[PDB]
Amino acid sequence: TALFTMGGNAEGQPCKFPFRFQGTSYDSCTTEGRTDGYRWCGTTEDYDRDKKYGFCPETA
Repeated sequence: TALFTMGGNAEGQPCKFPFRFQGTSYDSCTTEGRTDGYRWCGTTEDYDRDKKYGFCPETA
């Protein structure tokens, strides 16, 4: 699927790859920090700085 926020908080922006989080670069959906089942993506170059994200497809 393509990436949309759809639950996400990043002002309607689609996922940004590669996004930096925990000083580590991610080019795919992560589950770090979510114990609710959902997988998220950063929506900027650096998530650590910005703190705006989107949702990603679970079971991927």
